[PDB]
Amino acid sequence: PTQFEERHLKFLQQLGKGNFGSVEMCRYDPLQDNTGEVVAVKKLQHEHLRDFEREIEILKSLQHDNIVKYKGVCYSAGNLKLIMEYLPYGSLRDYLQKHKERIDHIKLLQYTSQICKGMEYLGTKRYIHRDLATRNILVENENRVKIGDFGLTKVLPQDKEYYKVESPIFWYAPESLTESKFSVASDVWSFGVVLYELFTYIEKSKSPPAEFMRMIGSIVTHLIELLKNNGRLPRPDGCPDEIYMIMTECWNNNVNQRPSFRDLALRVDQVRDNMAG
Ligand SMILES: C[C@@H]1CCN(C(=O)N2CC[C@@H](S(=O)(=O)c3ccccc3)C2)C[C@@H]1N(C)c1ncnc2[nH]ccc12
Repeated sequence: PTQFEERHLKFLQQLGKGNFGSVEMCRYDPLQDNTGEVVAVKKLQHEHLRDFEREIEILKSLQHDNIVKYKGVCYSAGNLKLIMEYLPYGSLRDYLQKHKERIDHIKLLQYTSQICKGMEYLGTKRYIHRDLATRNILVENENRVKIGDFGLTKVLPQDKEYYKVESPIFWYAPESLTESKFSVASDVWSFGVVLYELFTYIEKSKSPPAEFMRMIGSIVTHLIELLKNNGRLPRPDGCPDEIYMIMTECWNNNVNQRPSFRDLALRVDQVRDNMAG
């Protein structure tokens, strides 16, 4: 299993930077002749470290067609780097925004289903993702996506069905906003927002922050109040009613009335099969 000399990990370009960390595109190049393979490298910037070492083990334990591949780690005596496969097509968020004129609903629902299957899988390990958004989805090719970040992922406790813990508040279930509770259910609410993002094709004027801030008129509080009076993101221009209905069932205030991911992949596969024509 793959073992990495820090010394031969050559920085090529910056892929994402945050509050406490970053993702780089590096080439691992032991033969020093630039024929090494390109990888993605996650590092911390300024217990985070405990959380980072859990993340590594989570990603490692995942092996799935729609989850980004763990490659190994890279350390200094005694500046931890998590190594993953590099997917050159980049995030679905940017890829959708780019090729909207070549990506019909059939494609949209393919990605949607591959996202559910990945999430279904996470659930089999009681993993809660916590950050479901097009931002964190990668495109392997035109017909395949992978969930590409597990920064916030948690393992549920063995006797419980929720984990209590800047947050992307416009993607969050209300119980996440008010009780900091995270669950399969809250992953489902967020999935609904992913479905919303996909069918707006990332039109900046139609993003969850823009529409929610519009409907609002502490931002967080305003959001809680809005969600509680059944305010919701509108149906995207051109969205079929069955896709919007899946969204509104994901955004049910009651955790227990939200659909399962196995059910979501199913309905979504049947709606995609009914458009094939
Ligand atoms: C879309 C991907 C997931 C998201 N990622 C990103 O920008 N983030 C993940 C971590 C955070 S962070 O590092 O900014 C951060 C760290 C700590 C606290 C807070 C923030 C942002 C970009 C990735 N990307 C473009 C890639 N492109 C090609 N192949 C890839 N393989 C693996 C990733 C990847």
